[PDB]
Amino acid sequence: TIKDVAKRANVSTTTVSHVINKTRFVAEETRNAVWAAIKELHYSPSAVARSLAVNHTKSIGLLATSSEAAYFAEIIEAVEKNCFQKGYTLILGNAWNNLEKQRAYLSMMAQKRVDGLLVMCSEYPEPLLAMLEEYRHIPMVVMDWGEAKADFTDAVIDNAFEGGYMAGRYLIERGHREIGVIPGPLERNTGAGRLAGFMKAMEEAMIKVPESWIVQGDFEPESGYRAMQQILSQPHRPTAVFCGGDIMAMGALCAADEMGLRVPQDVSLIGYDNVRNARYFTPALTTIHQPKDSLGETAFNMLLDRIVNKREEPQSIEVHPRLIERRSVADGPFRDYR
Amino acid sequence: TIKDVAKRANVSTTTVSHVINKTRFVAEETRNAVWAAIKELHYSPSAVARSLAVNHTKSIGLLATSSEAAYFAEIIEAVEKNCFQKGYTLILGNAWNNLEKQRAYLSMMAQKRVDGLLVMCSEYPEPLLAMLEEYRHIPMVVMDWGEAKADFTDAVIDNAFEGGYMAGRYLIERGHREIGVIPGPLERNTGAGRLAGFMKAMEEAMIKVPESWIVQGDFEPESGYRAMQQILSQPHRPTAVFCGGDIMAMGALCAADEMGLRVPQDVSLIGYDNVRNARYFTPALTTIHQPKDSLGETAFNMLLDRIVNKREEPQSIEVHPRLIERRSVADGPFRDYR
DNA sequence: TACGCAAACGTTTGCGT
DNA sequence: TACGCAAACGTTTGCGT
Ligand code: HPA
Ligand code: HPA
Repeated sequence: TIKDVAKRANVSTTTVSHVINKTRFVAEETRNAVWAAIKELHYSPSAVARSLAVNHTKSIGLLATSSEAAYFAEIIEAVEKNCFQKGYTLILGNAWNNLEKQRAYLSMMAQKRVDGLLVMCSEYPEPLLAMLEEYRHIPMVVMDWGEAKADFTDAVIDNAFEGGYMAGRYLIERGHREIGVIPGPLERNTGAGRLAGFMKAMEEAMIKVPESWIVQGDFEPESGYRAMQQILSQPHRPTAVFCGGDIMAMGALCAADEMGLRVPQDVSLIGYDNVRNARYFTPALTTIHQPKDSLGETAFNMLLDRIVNKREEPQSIEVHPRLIERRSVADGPFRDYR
Repeated sequence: TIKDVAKRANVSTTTVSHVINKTRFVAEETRNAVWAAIKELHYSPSAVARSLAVNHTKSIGLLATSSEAAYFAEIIEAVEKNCFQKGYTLILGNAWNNLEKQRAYLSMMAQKRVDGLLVMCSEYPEPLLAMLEEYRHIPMVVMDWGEAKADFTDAVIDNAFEGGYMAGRYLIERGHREIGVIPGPLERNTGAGRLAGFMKAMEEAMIKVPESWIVQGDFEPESGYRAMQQILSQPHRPTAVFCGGDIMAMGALCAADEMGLRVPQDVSLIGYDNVRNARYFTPALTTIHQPKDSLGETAFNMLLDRIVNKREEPQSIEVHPRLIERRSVADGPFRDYR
């Protein structure tokens, strides 16, 4: 079809191309003629013809886990902004933590020759680490590890541990000593790492967490619902709960409410993520904020770099969580004794 | 690179191609040889070379509005599933209701030669209708109109009006006569249409909605927060509120709570959307359910059809909302008198 | 000066044999 | 029998003039 434009304007295709991309000087008249032809013919240059020739698609691949979840959804929306801004195209892919699904999306991606790869798989068993290596040739950044588990990718790190410790500390400082915890999947950074940060703050404080006070969640509201229940559904119960993700938290608030428990009056709750509408939880949620956008933009950035500046050496940038006081926590019995 | 495989296996490229796509019979040995070469060379066939030749990218474009919002997020996640299943690729694009952004994504898309287009723009001013027409050549379905506003696309319709009427009715039947409403943007189907369905149910019931009881929202929790406030922040106040979107609802619950109002005891609330975690609102939200996935799959389907079966004539499938009783509503003063 | 030539990018697929 | 030939898809870009 570029050929069709050329001839309407009676110039070579080279000419047409150049005008379209301002890639060399073209007489005004010539330039107009082309634009004109371009207009009538209603011409849309093919990006595929072009990618074929130039060797880059100017499109990037996001190999995610899931995309509905607030946490995720929030990141992803940031990532798209960045692509758009730098004229990249976003191919969103959810592998649902399924290897097969993951090998699949992976290959489609390479086939579609994405300039780079954004990775958000949540859990990294060896097999997955393995596959990934198989594509080291395609530049990519992992956005969800706590440390850098490989030398063949960039990593943006969140300090999940330090956020976890921040949480316990707060409780402690608010007069609390009988606490529970509903962590997310241990096979995840945001799961294992937050918990550990949190557990450290406890040991330092000589506070012990009775195993009946720790209940595993899966980051979904139902999981929070069940745990909260299980925790409060017991003889002796904590006065405060550390909940590993705001959504699970929302589920824990529901249950308390359902058992007719008062928050924070009867139980204090601290979440983690500071999702866009945690302030609208009832009550407004006190939580740990994760810099979602910085998280996004930052990764998009390392990628671009490796892409354009052809970096070769793995890099890794840290990001920092931070406390956000809202109204789900109340002073504990030991407040005054400090 | 296909050339490199050919020669390692000492067969023509045609051969290589055929084996790769099982497109004609190939001797076993030959077939193996190729696979072998394919393996060592670590070959990834280029989809772009292929798309160039075959004339279709096997990738689809979602021109959305925003993607964080629960409602949206939910749809989109469904759409991806479908693409994946039928081996399509999803290019997610958010135009944020901005024309420029929209003309932009639109063109990038055509350039990338997407097989079809999924449209979710929320608001359709003429200019936008205009642009869209300019691409009638690319098959597309609009997933967010109440009726079919053009003859050059497929439309999947939700019966937003009938859901709105369902809502009012319920209130009415629960003993309510003093009701308020926080609608979403009138420039939208889910805004205008829900409200109107709702207003019809009222007129039929000879219930009048004092303009001070109707407050515009924008589908965001803050908007619900403000409206609820404004409504209850008044001398005389309704006993029940119809809130146009679950998220805005969540914001309305917060405020009530903040003014120390009891739900549903002091005020009853009915939402709309039945978002994945409306059951975890506190209290569990009574709302109107929108068939999000059917919504997604269904559109993906008309698209595919038009794509493959080369349909040419516009089509339109309706979908149906439905009531979901949870615990945010309570009997009204007129219950017994019916 | 301001532009055109033709090879090249990586596959597919209608004829042949 | 089981496979190879060469044109074609739609751009880009190094030489020339
Ligand atoms: O894996 C996760 N899923 C959902 N929300 C989350 N917030 C932190 N980690 C996660
Ligand atoms: O436009 C909308 N935005 C967000 N949520 C919604 N739910 C229905 N319509 C909408």
